[PDB]
Amino acid sequence: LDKSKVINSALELLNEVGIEGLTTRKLAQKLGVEQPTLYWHVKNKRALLDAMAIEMLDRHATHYSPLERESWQNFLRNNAKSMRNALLSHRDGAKVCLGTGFTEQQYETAENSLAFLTQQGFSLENALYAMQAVGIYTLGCVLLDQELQVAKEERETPTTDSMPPLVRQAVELKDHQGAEPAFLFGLELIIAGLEK
Amino acid sequence: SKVINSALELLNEVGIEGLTTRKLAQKLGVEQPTLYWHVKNKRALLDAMAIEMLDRSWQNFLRNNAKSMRNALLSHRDGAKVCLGTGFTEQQYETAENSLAFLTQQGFSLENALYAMQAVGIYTLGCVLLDQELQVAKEERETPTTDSMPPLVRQAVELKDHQGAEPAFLFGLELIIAGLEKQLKCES
Ligand SMILES: CCOc1nc(NC)nc(NC(=O)NS(=O)(=O)c2ccccc2C(=O)OC)n1
Ligand SMILES: CCOc1nc(NC)nc(NC(=O)NS(=O)(=O)c2ccccc2C(=O)OC)n1
Repeated sequence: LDKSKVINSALELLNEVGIEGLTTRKLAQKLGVEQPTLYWHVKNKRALLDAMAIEMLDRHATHYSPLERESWQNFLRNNAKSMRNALLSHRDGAKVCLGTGFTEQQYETAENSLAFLTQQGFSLENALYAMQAVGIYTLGCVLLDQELQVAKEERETPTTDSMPPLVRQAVELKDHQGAEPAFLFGLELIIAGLEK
Repeated sequence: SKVINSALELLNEVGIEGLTTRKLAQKLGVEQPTLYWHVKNKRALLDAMAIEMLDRSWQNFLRNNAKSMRNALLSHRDGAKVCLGTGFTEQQYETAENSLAFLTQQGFSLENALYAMQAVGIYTLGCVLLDQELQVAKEERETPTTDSMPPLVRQAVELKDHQGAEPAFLFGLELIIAGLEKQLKCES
């Protein structure tokens, strides 16, 4: 068994049953092998999520060097949008990818993101803090979105006379404008802050 | 109310995924049916815990709200996961209107009041989710050896593992507040 098959199968299985439902019983069933073969090539669930995480992110990343022109603003801006699509590409993607940024498998990506940023003048400390901020905001909005959809089912439909006025004008607004304008609004905030 | 204080300590004992109304009653003593009168399901339970956690110059308003949210979510296990997406639940109508009210007072459009509060909120929440996740996961993951890291990684990881989290949080926090000063000063 090659690592590649193990992980593509784990992803198909992630869509089917979710991060919580991802057992070694089921992954083996899918790969058509006995479980000791699987424990031969993956230990704990955490090693599996780490490899899924970088595959997920890899699929959505451009495999070119940057343009040579590019500004740090655009580089952060596409990085953010690329990450968003990766997180939205699979059930529970955000839950998978949280905390993977400085695992072994993203040492390559992180070195290149740090390099570019210092390339364009960021001290090492501002690059770290810039990437992390942009990283977690993106992952956060995707988590929040998942939740609002799952939660609206488990709570009584709300009455719009019981709201105060500004809160009504506001509920309606979020509902109507959807998910993405919020995300891009925050991403533009962080980048403007960075211009300094 | 003592319903809730109880629920809070069951959280720290057993974490959000072990928190069930079965286990709450079993621990309260009462039977299930006495408890539904207080709390209908696991969601409403969470909704009621969330205000308990959070209760207990426009720039400085956003900053203190932020720091205050953070302290609340860090006070209890999976605090961040309890509170996510509770901002416009019934129990928070009062807090919200207030913040929306005061923010429009100072020449924020309501539309930007909303995207202001909500950006600061999901970033603060996310920092705490992140912190809470790195703790659990360092149990499950091999010691990273620094000679297997590339150079700029080594620097960044040394730094992080020395300066802690608050700096990272406050820095991002300032990039938002700073970017809002620059959004208000590009409309009026
Ligand atoms: C050594 C402590 O510093 C540390 N260690 C780890 N893992 C050991 N992970 C992080 N950060 C993140 O994983 N952040 S993240 O928002 O959730 C993210 C997810 C996916 C891809 C990138 C990021 C990201 O933005 O990476 C900055 N930080
Ligand atoms: C029109 C539905 O929109 C909607 N509805 C709900 N509940 C119905 N909650 C949200 N947002 C959040 O809960 N965001 S939050 O980051 O997790 C947060 C947590 C705790 C306290 C505040 C916030 C926050 O900053 O609220 C602005 N949004």
